[PDB]
Amino acid sequence: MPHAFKPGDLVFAKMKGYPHWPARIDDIADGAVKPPPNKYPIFFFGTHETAFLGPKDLFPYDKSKDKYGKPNKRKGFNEGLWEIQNNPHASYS
Repeated sequence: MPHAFKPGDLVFAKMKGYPHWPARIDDIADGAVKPPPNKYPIFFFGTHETAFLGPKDLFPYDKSKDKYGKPNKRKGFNEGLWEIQNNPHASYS
């Protein structure tokens, strides 16, 4: 059975106006700004952007890759697909 989301989990993350996007749940670094309650820090592959999202916007990667893991015209998306598949846990600092 599923657990709660934890840092390291790979997802497709949905934001208004964007396709479901390859992403991961990030750790909060010591001394770094925490997310609001019930939100997780989402790191977006390819763009390397962070946003704060709740579970309704987070789709587990394995279950969803067949639907959402296809090339997309949007800036950074295809890079993002490579990242999530090839080195999802690397530093992209």
